[PDB]
Amino acid sequence: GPLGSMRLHDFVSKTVIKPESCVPCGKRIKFGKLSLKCRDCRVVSHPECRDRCPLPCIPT
Ligand SMILES: [Zn+2]
Ligand SMILES: [Zn+2]
Repeated sequence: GPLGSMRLHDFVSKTVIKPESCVPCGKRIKFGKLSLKCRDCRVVSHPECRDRCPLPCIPT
């Protein structure tokens, strides 16, 4: 089977300043903690929950 690809997120490191909820695990990302936020969509997550973020990335 040949190689097809899926749109991945473009994660940038952002410090949590507002109330945030991790998309994969549903839990809150606490103040001052590092979070991964997609440049293209609304997806935000814990650094450790990164691989479980819903695919493909659909820019918002
Ligand atoms: Zn995305
Ligand atoms: Zn999480």
